[PDB]
Amino acid sequence: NARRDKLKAQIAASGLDAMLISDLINVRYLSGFSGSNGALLVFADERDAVLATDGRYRTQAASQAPDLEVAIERAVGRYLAGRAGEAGVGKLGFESHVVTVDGLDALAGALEGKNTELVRASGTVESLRE
Amino acid sequence: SNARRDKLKAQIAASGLDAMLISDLINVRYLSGFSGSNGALLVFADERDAVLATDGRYRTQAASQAPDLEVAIERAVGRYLAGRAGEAGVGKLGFESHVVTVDGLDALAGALEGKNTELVRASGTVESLR
Repeated sequence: NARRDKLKAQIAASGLDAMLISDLINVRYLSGFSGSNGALLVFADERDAVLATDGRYRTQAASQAPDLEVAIERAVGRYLAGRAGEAGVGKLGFESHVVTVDGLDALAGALEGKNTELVRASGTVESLRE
Repeated sequence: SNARRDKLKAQIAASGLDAMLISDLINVRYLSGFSGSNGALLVFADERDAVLATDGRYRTQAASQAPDLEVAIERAVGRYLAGRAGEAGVGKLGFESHVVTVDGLDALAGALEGKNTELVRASGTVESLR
Protein backbone atom coordinates (compact mmCIF):
# COMPACT_ATOMS: atom_id res chain seq x y z
CA ASN A 1 0.00 0.00 0.00
CA ALA A 2 1.50 3.32 -1.18
CA ARG A 3 0.26 5.39 1.75
CA ARG A 4 1.50 2.90 4.32
CA ASP A 5 4.86 2.77 2.53
CA LYS A 6 5.16 6.58 2.70
CA LEU A 7 4.30 6.33 6.42
CA LYS A 8 7.08 3.77 6.97
CA ALA A 9 9.61 6.27 5.64
CA GLN A 10 8.35 8.90 8.08
CA ILE A 11 8.26 6.42 10.97
CA ALA A 12 11.93 5.62 10.29
CA ALA A 13 12.85 9.29 9.86
CA SER A 14 11.28 10.04 13.25
CA GLY A 15 13.47 7.38 14.93
CA LEU A 16 10.58 4.98 15.55
CA ASP A 17 10.32 1.23 14.86
CA ALA A 18 6.51 1.21 14.59
CA MET A 19 3.48 3.41 15.02
CA LEU A 20 0.09 2.82 16.55
CA ILE A 21 -2.59 4.77 14.70
CA SER A 22 -5.67 5.53 16.86
CA ASP A 23 -7.31 8.54 15.08
CA LEU A 24 -10.07 7.07 12.92
CA ILE A 25 -9.42 9.61 10.14
CA ASN A 26 -5.87 8.30 9.95
CA VAL A 27 -6.87 4.65 10.28
CA ARG A 28 -9.26 5.15 7.35
CA TYR A 29 -6.58 6.97 5.30
CA LEU A 30 -4.08 4.15 5.76
CA SER A 31 -6.32 1.08 5.57
CA GLY A 32 -9.64 1.94 3.90
CA PHE A 33 -11.44 0.75 7.06
CA SER A 34 -14.25 3.12 8.10
CA GLY A 35 -15.65 1.44 11.24
CA SER A 36 -16.23 3.56 14.33
CA ASN A 37 -13.76 1.53 16.37
CA GLY A 38 -10.38 0.57 15.01
CA ALA A 39 -6.64 0.91 15.34
CA LEU A 40 -3.73 0.14 13.05
CA LEU A 41 -0.13 -0.94 13.76
CA VAL A 42 2.42 -0.04 11.06
CA PHE A 43 6.06 -1.19 11.24
CA ALA A 44 9.06 0.79 9.97
CA ASP A 45 10.55 -2.31 8.33
CA GLU A 46 9.08 -4.78 5.81
CA ARG A 47 6.57 -6.34 8.25
CA ASP A 48 2.94 -5.89 7.23
CA ALA A 49 0.47 -3.74 9.11
CA VAL A 50 -2.11 -5.14 11.54
CA LEU A 51 -5.68 -3.79 11.83
CA ALA A 52 -7.67 -4.31 15.03
CA THR A 53 -11.39 -3.78 15.46
CA ASP A 54 -14.23 -5.32 17.45
CA GLY A 55 -16.74 -8.02 16.48
CA ARG A 56 -19.33 -5.52 15.14
CA TYR A 57 -16.94 -4.89 12.24
CA ARG A 58 -15.55 -8.33 11.37
CA THR A 59 -17.33 -8.51 8.01
CA GLN A 60 -16.60 -4.85 7.16
CA ALA A 61 -12.89 -5.09 7.92
CA ALA A 62 -12.71 -8.20 5.74
CA SER A 63 -14.26 -6.39 2.74
CA GLN A 64 -12.63 -2.98 3.25
CA ALA A 65 -9.10 -4.14 4.20
CA PRO A 66 -8.62 -7.62 2.70
CA ASP A 67 -4.88 -6.94 2.35
CA LEU A 68 -4.41 -6.70 6.14
CA GLU A 69 -4.38 -9.12 9.04
CA VAL A 70 -7.38 -8.18 11.20
CA ALA A 71 -7.50 -8.94 14.90
CA ILE A 72 -10.91 -8.93 16.58
CA GLU A 73 -10.43 -7.54 20.09
CA ARG A 74 -12.25 -5.69 22.88
CA ALA A 75 -9.48 -3.08 23.40
CA VAL A 76 -7.94 -2.46 20.00
CA GLY A 77 -5.13 -0.03 20.89
CA ARG A 78 -4.02 -2.07 23.84
CA TYR A 79 -4.02 -5.25 21.77
CA LEU A 80 -1.82 -3.66 19.11
CA ALA A 81 0.62 -2.19 21.63
CA GLY A 82 0.94 -5.73 23.04
CA ARG A 83 1.62 -7.06 19.54
CA ALA A 84 4.28 -4.38 19.07
CA GLY A 85 6.01 -5.45 22.32
CA GLU A 86 5.95 -9.12 21.27
CA ALA A 87 7.42 -8.11 17.88
CA GLY A 88 10.45 -6.49 19.63
CA VAL A 89 9.58 -2.90 18.71
CA GLY A 90 11.99 -0.55 20.53
CA LYS A 91 10.15 2.71 20.02
CA LEU A 92 6.38 2.69 19.35
CA GLY A 93 4.81 5.96 18.23
CA PHE A 94 1.28 6.76 19.40
CA GLU A 95 -1.15 9.57 18.75
CA SER A 96 -1.13 11.71 21.87
CA HIS A 97 -3.78 14.02 20.35
CA VAL A 98 -6.40 11.28 20.69
CA VAL A 99 -5.16 8.59 23.15
CA THR A 100 -6.53 9.36 26.66
CA VAL A 101 -4.49 9.30 29.87
CA ASP A 102 -6.31 6.11 30.93
CA GLY A 103 -5.74 4.76 27.41
CA LEU A 104 -1.99 5.38 27.59
CA ASP A 105 -1.86 3.57 30.97
CA ALA A 106 -3.47 0.57 29.20
CA LEU A 107 -0.97 0.69 26.31
CA ALA A 108 1.87 0.83 28.87
CA GLY A 109 0.36 -2.12 30.77
CA ALA A 110 0.36 -4.21 27.60
CA LEU A 111 4.10 -3.53 27.30
CA GLU A 112 5.11 -4.37 30.88
CA GLY A 113 8.37 -6.35 30.89
CA LYS A 114 9.07 -5.51 27.24
CA ASN A 115 11.69 -3.02 26.17
CA THR A 116 9.26 -0.93 24.15
CA GLU A 117 9.03 2.82 24.78
CA LEU A 118 5.83 4.68 23.90
CA VAL A 119 6.72 7.86 22.03
CA ARG A 120 4.44 10.80 21.22
CA ALA A 121 4.02 10.85 17.43
CA SER A 122 0.94 12.95 16.59
CA GLY A 123 1.34 14.50 13.15
CA THR A 124 3.18 11.63 11.54
CA VAL A 125 0.24 10.52 9.39
CA GLU A 126 -0.83 14.12 8.69
CA SER A 127 2.67 14.76 7.27
CA LEU A 128 1.67 12.59 4.29
CA ARG A 129 -1.23 14.81 3.15
CA GLU A 130 -1.11 17.90 0.88
CA SER B 1 -24.41 25.98 46.18
CA ASN B 2 -25.46 23.34 43.70
CA ALA B 3 -26.72 19.85 44.78
CA ARG B 4 -24.73 18.26 41.94
CA ARG B 5 -21.50 20.12 42.68
CA ASP B 6 -22.01 19.44 46.38
CA LYS B 7 -22.00 15.67 45.66
CA LEU B 8 -18.86 16.16 43.60
CA LYS B 9 -17.18 18.15 46.40
CA ALA B 10 -17.85 15.28 48.83
CA GLN B 11 -16.37 12.77 46.38
CA ILE B 12 -13.34 15.01 45.61
CA ALA B 13 -12.57 15.13 49.34
CA ALA B 14 -13.15 11.37 49.77
CA SER B 15 -10.63 10.76 46.96
CA GLY B 16 -8.03 12.91 48.73
CA LEU B 17 -8.18 15.78 46.22
CA ASP B 18 -8.28 19.53 46.89
CA ALA B 19 -10.02 20.31 43.58
CA MET B 20 -10.98 18.81 40.26
CA LEU B 21 -10.86 20.07 36.71
CA ILE B 22 -13.83 19.08 34.60
CA SER B 23 -12.99 19.01 30.87
CA ASP B 24 -15.84 16.87 29.47
CA LEU B 25 -18.54 19.08 27.97
CA ILE B 26 -21.44 16.86 29.02
CA ASN B 27 -20.12 16.94 32.61
CA VAL B 28 -19.54 20.69 32.55
CA ARG B 29 -23.16 21.12 31.47
CA TYR B 30 -24.43 18.74 34.16
CA LEU B 31 -22.55 20.58 36.89
CA SER B 32 -23.04 24.22 35.79
CA GLY B 33 -25.86 24.51 33.24
CA PHE B 34 -23.43 25.83 30.60
CA SER B 35 -23.87 24.07 27.26
CA GLY B 36 -21.36 25.83 24.98
CA SER B 37 -18.97 23.89 22.73
CA ASN B 38 -15.85 25.00 24.62
CA GLY B 39 -15.63 25.15 28.36
CA ALA B 40 -14.15 23.77 31.54
CA LEU B 41 -15.00 23.93 35.22
CA LEU B 42 -12.78 24.02 38.32
CA VAL B 43 -14.48 22.67 41.45
CA PHE B 44 -12.91 22.95 44.90
CA ALA B 45 -13.29 20.48 47.78
CA ASP B 46 -13.67 23.32 50.28
CA GLU B 47 -16.22 26.17 50.46
CA ARG B 48 -14.66 28.07 47.50
CA ASP B 49 -17.09 28.52 44.58
CA ALA B 50 -16.51 26.81 41.23
CA VAL B 51 -14.95 28.68 38.31
CA LEU B 52 -16.14 28.30 34.74
CA ALA B 53 -13.82 29.09 31.83
CA THR B 54 -14.93 29.57 28.23
CA ASP B 55 -13.92 31.55 25.18
CA GLY B 56 -15.26 34.92 24.09
CA ARG B 57 -18.00 33.42 21.85
CA TYR B 58 -19.80 32.33 25.00
CA ARG B 59 -19.58 35.35 27.33
CA THR B 60 -23.31 36.07 26.99
CA GLN B 61 -24.37 32.42 27.05
CA ALA B 62 -22.34 31.56 30.14
CA ALA B 63 -23.53 34.58 32.09
CA SER B 64 -27.15 33.57 31.41
CA GLN B 65 -26.87 29.80 31.76
CA ALA B 66 -24.62 29.79 34.83
CA PRO B 67 -25.32 33.09 36.57
CA ASP B 68 -24.04 31.86 39.92
CA LEU B 69 -20.48 31.33 38.64
CA GLU B 70 -17.41 33.39 38.05
CA VAL B 71 -16.78 33.02 34.31
CA ALA B 72 -13.21 33.51 33.03
CA ILE B 73 -12.96 34.31 29.33
CA GLU B 74 -9.92 32.48 27.97
CA ARG B 75 -8.75 30.90 24.70
CA ALA B 76 -7.24 27.83 26.39
CA VAL B 77 -9.64 26.84 29.14
CA GLY B 78 -7.81 23.80 30.58
CA ARG B 79 -4.44 25.58 30.89
CA TYR B 80 -6.13 28.56 32.44
CA LEU B 81 -7.97 26.62 35.15
CA ALA B 82 -4.98 24.43 35.96
CA GLY B 83 -2.91 27.62 36.40
CA ARG B 84 -5.68 29.04 38.53
CA ALA B 85 -5.67 25.95 40.76
CA GLY B 86 -1.90 26.37 41.14
CA GLU B 87 -2.35 30.01 42.20
CA ALA B 88 -5.09 28.95 44.66
CA GLY B 89 -2.58 26.67 46.42
CA VAL B 90 -4.30 23.45 45.36
CA GLY B 91 -2.20 20.48 46.51
CA LYS B 92 -3.83 17.74 44.44
CA LEU B 93 -5.88 18.58 41.35
CA GLY B 94 -7.95 15.78 39.87
CA PHE B 95 -8.51 15.59 36.14
CA GLU B 96 -10.79 13.46 33.96
CA SER B 97 -8.26 10.91 32.81
CA HIS B 98 -10.91 8.92 30.92
CA VAL B 99 -11.32 11.78 28.42
CA VAL B 100 -8.31 14.10 28.76
CA THR B 101 -5.78 13.23 26.04
CA VAL B 102 -2.05 12.75 26.59
CA ASP B 103 -1.61 16.12 24.80
CA GLY B 104 -4.24 17.58 27.12
CA LEU B 105 -2.37 16.38 30.20
CA ASP B 106 0.91 17.78 28.83
CA ALA B 107 -0.88 21.17 28.59
CA LEU B 108 -2.15 20.97 32.17
CA ALA B 109 1.27 19.93 33.47
CA GLY B 110 2.86 22.81 31.51
CA ALA B 111 0.48 25.25 33.19
CA LEU B 112 1.65 23.98 36.57
CA GLU B 113 5.39 23.88 35.84
CA GLY B 114 7.28 25.28 38.85
CA LYS B 115 4.18 24.99 41.07
CA ASN B 116 3.51 22.51 43.90
CA THR B 117 0.21 21.18 42.56
CA GLU B 118 0.07 17.47 41.65
CA LEU B 119 -2.19 16.36 38.78
CA VAL B 120 -4.03 13.22 39.85
CA ARG B 121 -6.06 10.86 37.66
CA ALA B 122 -9.74 10.97 38.59
CA SER B 123 -11.24 8.60 36.02
CA GLY B 124 -15.07 8.58 35.82
CA THR B 125 -15.60 10.70 38.89
CA VAL B 126 -18.55 12.86 37.77
CA GLU B 127 -20.16 9.76 36.27
CA SER B 128 -19.87 8.00 39.69
CA LEU B 129 -22.32 10.52 41.24
CA ARG B 130 -25.42 9.43 39.26
